[PDB]
Amino acid sequence: SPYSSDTTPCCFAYIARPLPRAHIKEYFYTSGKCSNPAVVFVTRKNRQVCANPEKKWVREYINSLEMS
Amino acid sequence: SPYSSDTTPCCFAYIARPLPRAHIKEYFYTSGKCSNPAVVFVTRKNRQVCANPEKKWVREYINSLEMS
Repeated sequence: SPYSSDTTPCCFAYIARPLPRAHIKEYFYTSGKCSNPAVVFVTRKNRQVCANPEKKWVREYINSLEMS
Repeated sequence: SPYSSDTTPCCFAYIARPLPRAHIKEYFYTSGKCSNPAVVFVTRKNRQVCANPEKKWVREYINSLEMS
């Protein structure tokens, strides 16, 4: 899927609270080019919830999460 | 849908060519907060195809398009 002139799945603001990996289901790091890099924890509802790339606990949940 | 810490449907680069309103089906202006405002013509395939907000012909297709 060559990205040229289309949409770009990214995040805007990061959640102000370490989403418990238990309530989260996964995480999707932004495409990597939208002035807002991060990791979108796709929780139970799986709403693409952002969580900030450098929020420390964020990476603690990324690795703790298993690529399903 | 209160947008706080989640994804943000936006566009990255604008298509370098006035998408013929005939091949387009609609257009979705970015959420309005991602350093990349524009109008993403959702054409036949409806891939969210950006087209730049100030590309002139872009607005000529936005109004020419009927909100279906």
